[PDB]
Amino acid sequence: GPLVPRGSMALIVLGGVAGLLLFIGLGIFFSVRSRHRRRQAERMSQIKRLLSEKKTSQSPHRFQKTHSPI
Repeated sequence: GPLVPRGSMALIVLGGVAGLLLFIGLGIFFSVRSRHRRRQAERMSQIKRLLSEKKTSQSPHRFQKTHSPI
């Protein structure tokens, strides 16, 4: 490329980035001031259950074999 900023190409991209940059910078900025208090969210209902159950929903996992006398 040249030592000067070539126009075109980036114009379309920039335009397609501008918006993105918005929602992006907005998506982050938003996820900073507060945790996630949207009317009635914060940490209720989702955490309730989370805690409601010490351990996750039981399931067949089994950690390999690892079981020998010697």
